[PDB]
Amino acid sequence: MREDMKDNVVKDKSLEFAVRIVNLYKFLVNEQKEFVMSKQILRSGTSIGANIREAEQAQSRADFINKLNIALKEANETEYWLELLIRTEYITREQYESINNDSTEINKLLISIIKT
Amino acid sequence: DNVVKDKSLEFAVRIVNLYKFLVNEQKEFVMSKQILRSGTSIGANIREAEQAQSRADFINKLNIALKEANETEYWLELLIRTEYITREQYESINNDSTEINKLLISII
Amino acid sequence: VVKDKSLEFAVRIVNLYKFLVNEQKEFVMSKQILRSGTSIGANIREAEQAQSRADFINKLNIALKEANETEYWLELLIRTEYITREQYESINNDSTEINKLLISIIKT
Amino acid sequence: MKDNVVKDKSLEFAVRIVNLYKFLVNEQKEFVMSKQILRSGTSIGANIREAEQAQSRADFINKLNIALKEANETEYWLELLIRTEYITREQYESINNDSTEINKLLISIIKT
Amino acid sequence: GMREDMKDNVVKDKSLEFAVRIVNLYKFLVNEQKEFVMSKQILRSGTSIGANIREAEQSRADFINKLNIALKEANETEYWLELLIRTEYITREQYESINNDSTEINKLLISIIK
Ligand SMILES: [Ca+2]
Ligand SMILES: [Ca+2]
Ligand SMILES: [Ca+2]
Ligand SMILES: [Cl-]
Ligand SMILES: [Cl-]
Repeated sequence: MREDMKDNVVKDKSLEFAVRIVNLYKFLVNEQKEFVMSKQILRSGTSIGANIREAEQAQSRADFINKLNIALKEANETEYWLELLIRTEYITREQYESINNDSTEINKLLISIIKT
Repeated sequence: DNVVKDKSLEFAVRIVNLYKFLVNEQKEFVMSKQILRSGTSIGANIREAEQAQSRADFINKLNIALKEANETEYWLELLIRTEYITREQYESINNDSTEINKLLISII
Repeated sequence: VVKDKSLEFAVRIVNLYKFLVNEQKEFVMSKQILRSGTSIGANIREAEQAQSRADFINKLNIALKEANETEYWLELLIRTEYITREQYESINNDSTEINKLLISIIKT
Repeated sequence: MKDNVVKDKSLEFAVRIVNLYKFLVNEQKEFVMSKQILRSGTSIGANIREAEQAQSRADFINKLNIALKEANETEYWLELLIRTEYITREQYESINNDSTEINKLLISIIKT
Repeated sequence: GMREDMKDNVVKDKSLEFAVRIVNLYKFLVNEQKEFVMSKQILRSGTSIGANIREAEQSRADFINKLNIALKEANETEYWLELLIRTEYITREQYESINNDSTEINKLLISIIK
């Protein structure tokens, strides 16, 4: 993808992802009656976009990169919770692959920006 | 200082009213609770700032208020993208949030 | 004196929490005030066990901070009709009594 | 022997606290003070365990001080529970006796 | 011992596997033993360990802080295991197996931190 766009695209992807994470939370709580892992991943999964939003408001490029690094942290924690959820049969392989692929797409873009 | 005190409490009230709409009418229970916390915590941190015993503490709490404001703005973006609120609701609340941000930044 | 008042106050906050959750279906501000309101007495107890005057005063200042936070939530709760004016004034009078007694210990 | 004694006593007290939690939730339908004392009451032993695994003296004393804080917090919730009549005077004295026994052991060790 | 530079890689892997075991212990406790208190607590502490280890992947200070949180949660988990064996909700076999896995994580974290 065009290098200039990477930040604008990762913002939009993170908002779409937050919405998917909200839906996953509802699924886990309402259908699977799972209250512990669900709360953890609701937080980490929606915090990716929140930190990207802080990054966009940075007063320095330093602060920008740092906020993106916190977004990356949150993406990685979310990936941990997703892996735990598939291994313990709270989500199907289809659910896992779909959501995890969106997560890892965000990882890739954040790393590019950070490393760019 | 008095002004952002009043405005942040008034803003907390509006967030509660938005929360009531979301739970009672839209039957939305996840994002509503998130914005309820972040949006009412802005005034909580401002009040803590008012009572601070040092300048660093004062600025530190006002910075936390600004972080809660940005979180609140984030949840509002998600609520309009997902069509749980109207553009009118979004603009009205965001106008009030912007006013508080400007005040905090001026003070900080 | 303030010790006993803070324990009685913690009981009122526990019962307010139960009212907010079970009757008003409110889970977020209720959680905040449960914490702040019961933390007052917990910190006053910690104060009594402090090994220095500085640590004694620090713990009482934290209790005072928690009292102030409590009062913010109470104000928001009456403004948003989760509690009556009568409930607010009763509970707030008790909370602010604790501010006064703490300040007298710390500063006089 | 205070080290081994406070370990044993804190584990027994933790079990008492789990049983108090069950009583409060199942019989008394009390979900708020119960949750708080479950945390504090079991945190005493948890912190004693961390103290035992401490790599330094500062870490050791820190963790025992946290245990003592958690013992004092447990006694605070116990006071709230007797005040609201969720436990009897006898129940209160019995559980409080065990908590204060731990307080004294912890202080003794910290002051060594 | 293993190479120092592999301890972080291994503790990451082991903590995920351990979180899986803890979830399975939770399911056993609630479904088979009808135990609802310690099970919920250990679920939280035991799954949190690997989450904090993942976070440490993203300052030396902050790195050490996160790993110390993971270590605290490992110890909390090990305390709940102690309570579970003391109260006879798990066998000595289950206790030793799960505890050994948990304490292998403690050892790796301590070494990485020091
Ligand atoms: Ca761009
Ligand atoms: Ca306006
Ligand atoms: Ca490595
Ligand atoms: Cl919902
Ligand atoms: Cl049970």
